[PDB]
Amino acid sequence: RKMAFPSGKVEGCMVQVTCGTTTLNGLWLDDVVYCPRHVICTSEDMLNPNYEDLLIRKSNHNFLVQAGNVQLRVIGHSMQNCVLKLRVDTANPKTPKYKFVRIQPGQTFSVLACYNGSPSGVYQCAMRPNFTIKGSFLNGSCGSVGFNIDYDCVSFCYMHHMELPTGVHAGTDLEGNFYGPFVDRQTAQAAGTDTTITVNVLAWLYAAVINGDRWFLNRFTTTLNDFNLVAMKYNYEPLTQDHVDILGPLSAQTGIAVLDMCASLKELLQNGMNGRTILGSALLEDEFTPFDVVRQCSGV
Amino acid sequence: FRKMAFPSGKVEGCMVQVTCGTTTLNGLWLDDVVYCPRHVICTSEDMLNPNYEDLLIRKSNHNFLVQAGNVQLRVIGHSMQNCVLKLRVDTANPKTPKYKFVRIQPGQTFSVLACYNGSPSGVYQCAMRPNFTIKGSFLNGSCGSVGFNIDYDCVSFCYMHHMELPTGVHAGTDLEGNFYGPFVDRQTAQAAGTDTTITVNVLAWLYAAVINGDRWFLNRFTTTLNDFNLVAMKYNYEPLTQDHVDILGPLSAQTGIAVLDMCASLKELLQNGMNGRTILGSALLEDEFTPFDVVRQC
Ligand SMILES: *C(=O)[C@H](C[C@@H]1CCNC1=O)NC(=O)[C@H](CC1CCCCC1)NC(=O)c1cc2ccccc2[nH]1
Ligand SMILES: *C(=O)[C@H](C[C@@H]1CCNC1=O)NC(=O)[C@H](CC1CCCCC1)NC(=O)c1cc2ccccc2[nH]1
Repeated sequence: RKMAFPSGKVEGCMVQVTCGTTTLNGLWLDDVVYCPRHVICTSEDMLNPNYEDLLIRKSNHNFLVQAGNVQLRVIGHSMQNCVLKLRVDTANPKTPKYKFVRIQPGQTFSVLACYNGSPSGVYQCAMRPNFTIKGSFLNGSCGSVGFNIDYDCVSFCYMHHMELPTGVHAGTDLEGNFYGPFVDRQTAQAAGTDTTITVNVLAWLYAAVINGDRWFLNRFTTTLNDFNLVAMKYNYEPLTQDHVDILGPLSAQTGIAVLDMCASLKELLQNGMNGRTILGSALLEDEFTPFDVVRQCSGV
Repeated sequence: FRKMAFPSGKVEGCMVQVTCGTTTLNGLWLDDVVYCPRHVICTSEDMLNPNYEDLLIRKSNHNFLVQAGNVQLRVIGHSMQNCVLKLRVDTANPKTPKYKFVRIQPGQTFSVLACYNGSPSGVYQCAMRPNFTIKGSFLNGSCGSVGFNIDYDCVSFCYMHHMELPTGVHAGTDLEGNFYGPFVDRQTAQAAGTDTTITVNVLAWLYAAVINGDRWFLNRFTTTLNDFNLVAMKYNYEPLTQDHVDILGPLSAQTGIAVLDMCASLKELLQNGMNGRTILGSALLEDEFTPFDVVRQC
């Protein structure tokens, strides 16, 4: 099952940011509030905004930052790629130990969906190979963030900016760089064709083996190159060296070499499951990372 | 459309660790009382069959080690309410939220904050199965983890975790210490009643699938409530009541699909299967979204 990180450390950082008639969410860490720069757009600014031009016209006193209904005075503003950084006069006492990280396709994170700076829910998301996420975002959710937690340290990896016509979502890291080829303009953008996250399917197969469900283990092995060429014919992502590395602990725990599991997956792709199931499912699951499998089987 | 849990922050501030002898689990710290499963007072030999009121009278306040973070809380009182131990401590929890203890109905959902050694580990949504189990994700040391709902900053606690059945499903109590279902806190292999599928929830989730733009399972047919219930019972689905039909009112208005029209679609899905197709990414009929859950998210 999909399990989110406890969200309390991020809840204490959510604020709302209003510029004109547009209110969205911001992330208050120390004395800086981070939010999508498109908060400074008017409804006619959105087709092709000149953000440098739009920001020159704005002053500190045009930005309404509120924790609940308590206003935080803005004392400075700047733009870093597609995120606005608003310096405020109060350091957030609830600021956790944190870092800003850019995740790879296939990595998962928890999203704290927020509206008017107020947390509404938390759920686990995977960054697809086409750099969209299947979020659950409504109007006003922009500036909601995705994160992982590692031993008290919150790693922020996603800030929400927009929905594509297909209903999936696109956003930036916390340095304002979009994931994938998207831009913050209200134009016809489409997610490129998605693929299956191979490293996560392998993680899921390791999880099946750990639980005693191992009929798919075969007597074959493969090279990484050979497997990658076949996997791409089935709309599976090629494996990287980092992928092989993050499967290391699961490979060690089960004694099944990563390339042996690749050969097992290759057989499943070429032959199907034959009505058999894996972990009580006819579909290969691709939204659990090796860390998710480990985290779910340990009390971290 | 995803499975969404409530933000856990208000609950995380209440989780503590409770130790008795060689047994460690989680407790819920509300004002000056810590609530935890009473089986913390069992020794390994006691767990076999425990006379709890007898085992508890033999315990002293100092037998209970309670830790909040690095701080240790002094137990100044202890009492039992059914299967829940209540440890009075000398410090009120300053992070205590507005809260209520509620006993939920089969079919209703709640968020679980899974904790280990008093520290929160993950949050996820669960439903009370019709047979009063929950399909959780709990490991050793998760006992005392709680399930809850949040309504306008009031936390309604509804579940406290006690055990894992041999089938891997889970069993626990409300916060008054009464088990959901026929289960008992003795270390014995316990089977649940035969589970059934939560019908009103499957329908809410079908409506959710419509709101998000997939309609391949809809049909032109309709059905009566009684004829649908005959087919549902044949497939081990719970009965659909008129109250359920009314509760689905808003979703039917939103999509313009009468409830009995959607029942006919589910009848078709049950009798013909999903032909290898999928709904909202799932190959099976999902029954852990309530009408409220779907409304709140859509
Ligand atoms: C921010 O709160 C919202 C989040 C959206 C709203 C509904 N569900 C979401 O995830 N963001 C937007 O509404 C953006 C605003 C634009 C302002 C200028 C720069 C680009 C973002 N717009 C969209 O998300 C959007 C535009 C668009 C055009 C044509 C079809 C679909 C579509 N979606
Ligand atoms: C508390 O932390 C654990 C949570 C379990 C452990 C593994 N996964 C879980 O959810 N609770 C237990 O281990 C209880 C211990 C007490 C139960 C009540 C009376 C005293 C012991 N036991 C079980 O969960 C358990 C015992 C048992 C015996 C035979 C078959 C299955 C079985 N499950």
